[PDB]
Amino acid sequence: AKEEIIWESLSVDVGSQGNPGIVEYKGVDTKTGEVLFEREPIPIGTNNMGEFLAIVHGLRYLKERNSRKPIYSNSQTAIKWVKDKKAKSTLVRNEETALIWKLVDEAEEWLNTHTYETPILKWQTDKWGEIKADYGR
Amino acid sequence: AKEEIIWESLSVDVGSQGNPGIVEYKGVDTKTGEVLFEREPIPIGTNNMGEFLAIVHGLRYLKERNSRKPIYSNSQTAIKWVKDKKAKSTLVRNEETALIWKLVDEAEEWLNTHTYETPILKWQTDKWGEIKADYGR
DNA sequence: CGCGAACGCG
DNA sequence: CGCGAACGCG
Repeated sequence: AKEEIIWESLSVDVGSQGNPGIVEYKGVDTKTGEVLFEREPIPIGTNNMGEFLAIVHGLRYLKERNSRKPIYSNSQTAIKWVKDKKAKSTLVRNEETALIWKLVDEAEEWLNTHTYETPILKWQTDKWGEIKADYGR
Repeated sequence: AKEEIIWESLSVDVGSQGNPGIVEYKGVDTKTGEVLFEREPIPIGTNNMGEFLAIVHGLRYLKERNSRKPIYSNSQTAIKWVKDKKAKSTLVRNEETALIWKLVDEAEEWLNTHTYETPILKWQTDKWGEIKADYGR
């Protein structure tokens, strides 16, 4: 069904700046923009770990709800990480990063222990504007 | 002393092709081309590990001999690895790669346990022709 | 600015 | 061919 954007979907995005640094994420209804989940800032993470977590949160939220809506992300790498079931982060493992790493590790565990059919789709910023979940400037 | 090439030097190079695969290296007098050391093929290694080993061999040979000749390599990465005292190879550690990894590990150990002043210089192929130590096509 | 995906040489 | 160095996004 050749319609560009699937509006009945979930858009997820990460909020950063200084990287590694504080990270937060959320999931919004693409069509309506309403926020369907959000994670308060985590003092130390990376953009890509935050976005990885946002997509796996998204999967788990939709799964809970039985819903067939796809998820959109503008991140080539977080999408790849989810599809690979492996978050290939370079972030050091130490006391300050323990929390983000625990969440990422558990997110990976989730992926490798559950089935899902949610399409994870690349949001095309250069044609469709900012992702609705953008924090972000 | 602005003379382009230092002919009274040692040129080192690796022989490959299929990578990872069989690797060998040698050290030659740059001016004369005479081979001053050579390592018989190692069934499994990488180009960059082979060249790393060639440079550290070169350092140890010259050091033995008290000699002030520099060493030339055409490899940006092996030169960086030696200068960093860390061979950042992606080669898997398994039974078939154990030997090359043992040699690399011991080469690193050498570097971090000995002093040397041998300049390690980048051979400029695009201006000075093939490195004399080239196997290599 | 960093995070990560994506030329020479043999 | 692989080995390794060296754009979008927030």
